Order: sequence, then C-alpha cells, then structure tokens
Amino acid sequence: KRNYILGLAIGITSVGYGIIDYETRDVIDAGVRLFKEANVENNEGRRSKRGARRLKRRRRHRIQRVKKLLFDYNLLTDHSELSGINPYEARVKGLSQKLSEEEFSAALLHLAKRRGVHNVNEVEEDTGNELSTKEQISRNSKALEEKYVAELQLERLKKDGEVRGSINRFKTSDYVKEAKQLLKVQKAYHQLDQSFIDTYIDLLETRRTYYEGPGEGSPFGWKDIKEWYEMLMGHCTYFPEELRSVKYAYNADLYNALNDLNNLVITRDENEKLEYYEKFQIIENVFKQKKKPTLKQIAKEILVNEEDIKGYRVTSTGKPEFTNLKVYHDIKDITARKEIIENAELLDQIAKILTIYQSSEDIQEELTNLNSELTQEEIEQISNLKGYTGTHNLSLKAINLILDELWHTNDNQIAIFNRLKLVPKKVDLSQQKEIPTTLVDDFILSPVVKRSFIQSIKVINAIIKKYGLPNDIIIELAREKNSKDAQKMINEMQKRNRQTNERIEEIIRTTGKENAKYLIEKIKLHDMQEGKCLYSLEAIPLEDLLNNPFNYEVDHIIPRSVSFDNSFNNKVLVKQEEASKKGNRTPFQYLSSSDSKISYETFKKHILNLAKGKGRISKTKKEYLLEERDINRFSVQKDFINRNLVDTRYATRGLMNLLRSYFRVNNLDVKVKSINGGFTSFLRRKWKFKKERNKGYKHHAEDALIIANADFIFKEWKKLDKAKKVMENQMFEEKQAESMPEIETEQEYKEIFITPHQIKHIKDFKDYKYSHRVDKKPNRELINDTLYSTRKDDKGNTLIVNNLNGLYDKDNDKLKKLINKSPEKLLMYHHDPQTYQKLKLIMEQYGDEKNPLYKYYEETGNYLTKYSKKDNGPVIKKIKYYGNKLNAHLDITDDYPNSRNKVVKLSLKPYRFDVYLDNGVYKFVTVKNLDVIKKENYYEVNSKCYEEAKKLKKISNQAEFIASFYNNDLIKINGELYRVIGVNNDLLNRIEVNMIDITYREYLENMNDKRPPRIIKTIASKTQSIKKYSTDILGNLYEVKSKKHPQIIKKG
RNA sequence: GUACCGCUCCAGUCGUUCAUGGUUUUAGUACUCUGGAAACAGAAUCUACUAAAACAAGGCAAAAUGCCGUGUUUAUCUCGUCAACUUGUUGGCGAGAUUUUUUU
DNA sequence: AGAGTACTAAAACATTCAACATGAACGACTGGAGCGGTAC
DNA sequence: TCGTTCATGTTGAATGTTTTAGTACTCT
Ligand SMILES: [Mg+2]
Ligand SMILES: [Mg+2]
Ligand SMILES: [Mg+2]
Repeated sequence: KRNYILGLAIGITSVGYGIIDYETRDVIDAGVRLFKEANVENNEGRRSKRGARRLKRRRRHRIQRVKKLLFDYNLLTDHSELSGINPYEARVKGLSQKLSEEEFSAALLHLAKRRGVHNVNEVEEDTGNELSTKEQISRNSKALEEKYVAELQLERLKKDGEVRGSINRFKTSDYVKEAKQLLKVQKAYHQLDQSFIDTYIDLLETRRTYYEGPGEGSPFGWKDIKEWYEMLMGHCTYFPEELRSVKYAYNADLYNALNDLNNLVITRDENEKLEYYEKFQIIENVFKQKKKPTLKQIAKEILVNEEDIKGYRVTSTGKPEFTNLKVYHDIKDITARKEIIENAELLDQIAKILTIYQSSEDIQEELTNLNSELTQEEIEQISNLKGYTGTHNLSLKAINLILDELWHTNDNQIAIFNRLKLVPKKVDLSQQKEIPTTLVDDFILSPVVKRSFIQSIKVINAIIKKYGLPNDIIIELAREKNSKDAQKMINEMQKRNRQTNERIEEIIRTTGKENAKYLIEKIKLHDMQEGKCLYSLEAIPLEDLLNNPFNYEVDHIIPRSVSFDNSFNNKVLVKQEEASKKGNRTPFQYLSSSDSKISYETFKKHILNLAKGKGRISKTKKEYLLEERDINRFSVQKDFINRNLVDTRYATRGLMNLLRSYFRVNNLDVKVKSINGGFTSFLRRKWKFKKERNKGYKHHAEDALIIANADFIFKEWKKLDKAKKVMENQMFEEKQAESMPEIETEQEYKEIFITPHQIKHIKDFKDYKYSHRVDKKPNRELINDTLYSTRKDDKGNTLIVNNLNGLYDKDNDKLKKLINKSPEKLLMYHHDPQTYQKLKLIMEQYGDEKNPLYKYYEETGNYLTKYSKKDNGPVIKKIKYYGNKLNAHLDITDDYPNSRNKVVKLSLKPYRFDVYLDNGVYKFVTVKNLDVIKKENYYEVNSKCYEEAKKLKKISNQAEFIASFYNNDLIKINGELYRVIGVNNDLLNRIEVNMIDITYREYLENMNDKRPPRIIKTIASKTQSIKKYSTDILGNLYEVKSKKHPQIIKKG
C-alpha cells in the first residue's frame, strides 16, 4: 500500500478510473471499464412484453370461459366448422332473429376478444377527427345515438368494406348493452333458461385494477393486499423503524395547525407569540368552526388588531390562509354527533384509512373495522370523500413526543426533537473493511444510474484490497455537467451594460421568478424559440399560450423508435395547423417538402441565431433540429444515443452520503468530494489538448484523470479559499465571507486554474488498461419476432418472400427497384399476367418520377385499382415478392399446421464459442443463446446441441482445447487481440469481433476508411494460433489455461 | 448550508391495470390456369377484405382473476480458510499464478 | 524443364438487406419548484 | 462561437465479386 488519491468518472456507457499518488502528484493507474449500456427503454420493453404476456394470457382465459360454457349447454363440439362464419353479420342478425350454435359461438368469441375502454365510461364531446380514442368513442356514440355497435359495424361492412383500424374503438358499456341484447335474443332459442344470461357478462366485465398487482410468484408484487399498503411508503425519519403516517391525519393536522399558530407574529405590549389559553380559544372557536380560518375571524378571540398577525403558511390560491382541519369539518359537515368528533385517536384512524386506500368499498369495510360508534347510514356517506390521499413524513410516535409541549411554549418544531436527542438516519459501519453494497437501495433513482453507479463500489473495494485505503476521493458524474456554464450564461450576459442588460434579462434570467419551475417545457420552448414556431417562424405570444392553448400544440421532435429520448431535449412548440401534419417527419424532411412555408436553409439560420448566443440551443438539441445524413434508417437511430444528456441532483447525493457515512464511521479522515462537469469543461477547454475525437474508450479515462488532478489544483493557489469552501460546503463566518477569494471570471481562471506542468501526464498518457463485462447472464434476447415465409422454385432452394406495404405514399421510391431493376422477382410477374400488364401501364406511363403511383393519384384523383373484369378494383398497398435462398435460420414450421411451405424466423444471436486445435488447424463450436435449459435456480448448457455443433464442424477428439470465449473477451489471433462480438456465421465459420483499444468505427475514421466496421473472420484450415488472453477489474493483461469447456453457469 | 415539517403543483422512476391493432396459414367471394367450341367443369394462385388462429427457444404451475425471460457475479485458475449444502459445491477471506529488472 | 491457356475449385474483401405498434389510468416513492424555521 | 467549449454512431444472414492455387494440355 502507498498513499494514493482516486478520481472517478461515470457515464451511461462506462466507468473511468484514475489513481494518482498523493505525495508527488504522480499518476500510477488510468483506465476505463465498459459494461452493457442501459437505457430506460430496456426495462420499459421488459415491462411492455410482460404486459402483452398478461394480455395474451387473459385473452386466452376469455377464450377458456366461452369454450367451456359452449361445451356445457350443448352448443359447441369438436366436429363442426369453426372458420368461415362472419360475426359482423352474426351480432346484427342476432338483434331480432335466430342465431345458430357455431355462428353464436363466433359472435360471442369475437366479443370476448374485444372489450374496449373502461376509463372513458361517460364521454360526451364532439370530435376533431384525430386518432385519439376518446374522440373516436364520441363519434361512435353520436353515430349510434339509438343503435348498437353491431349495426354500425355491419353497415360499414356492407357499404364501404374496410371494417377495422382506428375506427373500431368503442365505449365498453356499448359492448355490454349489445351483449345483453344478443344474449336475451338467444335466450329463448335453445336450452338456455336463466343462468346463461349472467355469467358471461359478469365474467366479460372482469378486470384487474391498477393496485391488485401481478400474480403470486411475482418478484415485484406482494403476497397480501395490506402488505404493500405497508411497503410502498417510506419510514420515519427520526425513528427509522416505524412507518410514516398520512398527509391528512387528524393529529397531524393538529400538528400543522399548532405550527401555524406557534410561528405567529404579534406587535402588542405582551409576549410576542400566543399563550396557551389564547391558542386553545383559537382552536375551539375558529379552526373547528369554519373551513378556512380567515384572518379577519381570528383576531376576535385574542382582542388584537385584525391586521397584525403574520408568520404562517398559505393555501393553494397563493392567498394567506391557514392550514385547514380538513377532516374535522368534513366529518362535521355530515356528522354533528359528538361521541366520535370528540375522539382524536379514532379520527386519526379514519384519516389513515381514508388515505391508504382509494376503493369506495374497502374504506367501508375498514371503517366498520374501527368499532366506532357510527351506523351504516353515516358510513355509506363517509366512504365517498375525495382528495385525502398522500402520506406525511413523520409518524404517530414522533408527533406525540412533541405535541404536549407545543401546547405550552412558542418554539418551532424541530428544536424539540433536538432536545430529546433525536437524530435522523445516519448509518454506522465502524467495524467493516471494504465498502458494502447494502446501503445502495435507499440511494437509487432509476435502473439506469443504478447500473452506472453500483459498480463504482465494486471497483473501489477492489482498489482498496489491492492498494489499501486511499487519502482522497474526487468524483465526476454523468448528470452534473451544466452548473457553472449555465450560471455564467445567466450572469455574464453582455459587456455593454445599461440598455442591453437591463432589458433582455427578463428572457436571460426569466424575470428572476420561480415561474420557470411551473411553466414546464410546453411554455419553456416558447422562451427557447423566440416565441416562434420552429417549422413556420410565426409568432407564439406568452399571453395566447395561457389564454388560447388550442392555437398551439406540444410534441416531440424525433419518434422513439430512432431517438429513445423522453426529456426536455426532444420536444418543441408548434402551431396546431403544422403539428397535426407532422408525424414521422423532422424539420429537414418536413420543411424541404413541396408544400412547406420555408426552406431548410432559412430554418438552419433560424436555429443558428437561436444557437449562437446567450441562451443558445444545446448541441444535443441542435443536432435534433438540423438532422444528419438521413432519419429513415438505423444508422442515426444509434448515433442519437451518445450525445444525450439528463440533469438530476438526487443520484449524486445518494452515493455521496453513502461514501461519507462509511468514511466517517471507520475513523478515516479521507476527503471525499464530487465536482460538477461545468468546472471540468473549463479545465478541458484551457489545457490545450489535441484537436481530435478519434480516441475511443480512452476518452473516459483521459477526462477522468483530469478530475484526478483537479483536486490537487486546490492545493497550489491561494485564490481558492471560497472555492475550497464551496466545493467542500463549508460554513462562512459572518465577518469573513466578503473577502474570501473564489474564481469566477476568465482572467482568474487563466491566472489560477492553468497548470501545464500537471497535465502532461493526463493528455499524453497512453498506457490504459481495459476490461469488459462478461455479460454471462443466460436468458437474453434470443431471436427476432418478424416471422418470414418461404417458397420453392425451379432450382430447389427455399426462398424468403419479402413484403412491400403502403404503396400509396408519395415518397415510397422502393418500387423503382422492382420494375426498373428486375421485375422477374415479383410473384405477379409469373401469376396473374393480366394484372401485371395493368400495373405495367402505370409503371411505364410514369417512368421519370419518384413514385409513379402518387403521380397516378394526382393525375386521376384515385389510386390504382385491383385488376379484374371491370377494372373497378380496390386500391393496392401491399406486394409479396421473392428474396433470398436460406441456409442459416431457425426452422419454425413446427407450430403452424398444414403449412404448404416452411416458415422461418431470422437472425439468431450467439452467446459464446469454443476454439479447438486439431494438429495445426483451429476449429470453432458455437453455443447460441438457445442452448440454455432452466432447472430450479440455475441454467445448464444442453450438451446435445453442443456436441452436435462440434461433429458438424468435423473436429477431432484429439483436437487441443484452447479456450471458451464469452462476450468481449480477449482472443489472441495470430497477430492481434480481439473482443468477442459473436459468431457471425457458424456454417461459414464466419465470426464478427471488434477491436479493444478503440471503437473500430472510430478506428476507421482514424484512417477515414469506408468499409463497414465489422471485424469478420472466416475459420478454416488456415488457422495458426488462437489463444485466450484476458484482463482484470482494472484491465491489466494476462492469460488463462483452463482445462475444460465451462459447463455450468454461475448465477448472480 | 444540511436534516427537519405541512401545503401546492410538476417531472421522472418503479410497479401495476387496459383497449385497439400488426405478421403468417384454411372457407372464401371478387381471382390464375387448364380441359373445353363455348357453355361449363375443376385445379390452381396474384391482389383485398372478413370468419378462424399462433408470435421471442423454453421453464414451469394445471384452471389458479399464475408468473420469469433487456435487474447482480466479475479477471480466470490455483492455494488454502474453516464451516454448511453433502457425491461435488457453496460461503467468505486473503495470498499467489499474472503484467520492469537487479534483490537481500 | 518453364510457362501460357483454359478451365475449375475454392477462399477473401465487400454489398445488400431485415428488425412488433398506437391510444389511455394510478399507488407509492423519488426528486423538482414557491411559501418559514427550528437545530448543528 | 473569433472557439475540439455538456460530446459518436448495431446485430445477423445472405449474396457478388475478387483473389489465388491446382491441373491438365499444349507450347516452347
Ligand atoms: Mg463528463
Ligand atoms: Mg403526433
Ligand atoms: Mg468523456
């Protein structure tokens, strides 16, 4: 062990470490660890698929009920035709006349698949003909107005023809009504007498509520109802063993009232604050009697001036009004009976019950369970109170230990808790050696920063074990990046003084009011965009946004599928007339179109004048508003990831206090500080590094080691005294602060914060150590979901049949690739030649356009017609056509019966592989992600597929095992070291891998090359030396000589 | 400045609760072709729109208002460090075997 | 013996082509922001 | 922004073409 100081950096991709000597400021270690980058969309998807899982699992339950009761009353059997009966006619012809067994079964099954929305039971409004479900249910109701959904559906069938899509969202109770209609019609047609009418709708109205929870086995739920009504909330602060209590508990409201009474200001010739008798008269004459105690009605009990009482809290309206004894009146306004309202404890219990539930029937039972003096008559009324949810941060037994004396003295709350020697949550670990992971859970916001943080504990404990205890820790974060840059943007403004600074400050500092944290982005974008729409540059006044909302709409910039950003960076304010026509179109493509008000260049200069001054657009948002390359692909869908930013303050302080507690208990006078990225931005600015981004994973270290020296900067100059106090949060002596030096202006930064002799070891360091996370977890993303179909032809190969949908669009240019390249592929090239000629007419008459079909629509007002005798065919939007011969796939024709030709999924995902050495040739075996079996709490690599993956490679029994490789290992291949990405192709023995020192894309732009950045290598007899090297938690290099292929999978 | 209360609103997360849709196969009717003089017959087989009926390989539990599959090991292999699962393996601790050569 | 011809079988360097989707509602927690204030 | 000053960009599978060696004939 030697004396060392640590410097950490963290980002949603990686962790970066820099270890410097404490004595002579010499760096000893510098490197970066990588791990599987996490985004909220990941766990959100794991949600959404679980959601859909239950959706299907109950859709099948709704199948089960109808199935069994069809079997029951002699209605259905496994001998009759099930397909070919139209339910649209079924449910309407069931309005008056007979329905057959199988037809009735079809109608009932269809109305079981369909249930409609509950949370809009009683919507009555007009419609703007948008895509939302409320307005469409409004249309459905206004179109029925006497009829049932059956009639509208069947009419839209017989007349127009298309009968699904966005226009089948209907009010649920309408389905319920037509359910009664058809059930009672079929009542007197078969062996159905009384029971059959009920149980369906009873079951067809079943639903799980947003608080029933998932099933029993849930690793996220609860075994009992009342359990999570004791788990969701927090605990007491000063008594971290007993639960909190509700926001509107009666004695809690007494607490708040006494707070507002014991903080008052009186300018009379007596005691400054109220006496005990004065307060008691107040509580029994004003608060208990009137809902909102008016200041005009409070002075009459103490005989003081009506307008000399101050020092209290206000109500929601922003007017001075005291904390209402909300439950007291509300029970009084319906119950004057005195046996209960004179009991504080049962009233507290009533408040707690009213809060910790929201059901209108559970509160009834839980009030009957309070064995009070009430009757049914009152409880049926009291159970329907509203607005009494929310918990308050203390408990009963912290209120009691302060209530009694609060009667008497005139102090203010927390002081009493200090007199009784009550201390908030402070963890003790004075007996431990390394930093634990037990204290993590309380200090966590979301899984993203959870992953980004929890491994700093692992790395620092490893550094302690290998290095002893350090002397200082300095930490930079991924969420502390715009403190001081924004502060100087607020304060510096312009040097011209006077006219410039005294006018636009109302937009620079936003008038210096708290309104900035109440307007939200829907009004912030008005300030951000000069009060002008981005896509039109028309006026968007602040008074019109607050008095005419309907003129302008707030929406995102880029769809989630290629942006995944739900923050204040990916949203804009656009006039309703333009926003309604947007959808899947950004400013680049939207404003360059044939009916746009402006060009891309005028908008570009608009953004530039919005992004070249005070309050400029952030480069992350600037790239959103200019578009790069093309949005219609996946290449930008990944490049939009690594520029994004978020701001938070809880996540920093969580681990900050976690480190301080542990370092204070074990008697470790170790400085621990976190720096915002604002200061380090200036540091990187003024330290004169090379003008290049082709550095890769080393950035995270080269930046982090910056921080590792920044702390030492605090011990070289004497202008940092106030800066030292601020970065340590040190209290300023009242007669000292005005002369304490801090660094705020650029001249001070250049005189003080520039150390060229202490940065030659950070900029020029090129000896990093890398190590990647072996994501050995089983059960990950196996295989994609877009099923694919396959046909047979003359040669005898199987062919993927691709599909082309949405022919009507103006901007679908893909069709040129069929006729003008090779029309042989299309199926209608061989079959239906007459329709082929029909198509060929349009194809040839518009051979010099973008989309010949949209040209046809312009020139004839109607799209192409399905070819037939009379040429009056439905519009064409979809085309099947021939694709590729298929070798490496997943034969999945097992599930569909009767398939005249096989069906395949696509794009298997490799998990690991295995090198073997037969005499002088290395051969591969691949363990896919499909090669895992679940047993109890562990996962076994099914060796059958494994040994079938070595025989088919023709691997000798005498072949010499080298290593099994997991993801992102270090493979020694004949001239280099590489990271497993995966086995690109097993049959070809083509494998895809990547560089270690830098991103190989970024390596290509290091050479400015043009081939795809895929390190793909084919394995054959030409192999000479394949070995395993590996790296430790810091990233240092070694080799492993393990003897056997890993067979068992470690969990955890 | 931190912990501290109560009000108000806002955002996010977790976690839960939904409806509508999307992709591939039979009966189709608008289809393709054959035979046939055509009639007509069948068989195919491109576009559509409905009946039906399945969506990460699996594991379960077995009719129950059922769940998990994009959350952690940790650099691998030795050495022991003893104890509990008990064929093993676990659980930890530490040192090595591993990163410049002279070295007590 | 040594190489062009002509083909033939096979292996590297690169190209091209696919990815399941909307509208809602609510408990907690968390934090954010405005109101005042006591200890430490 | 006179300024490298919040800071990079997929995973799999199937083709097209390009590169070379081998073989046998035939030429010298
Ligand atoms: Mg940073
Ligand atoms: Mg929209
Ligand atoms: Mg960085």
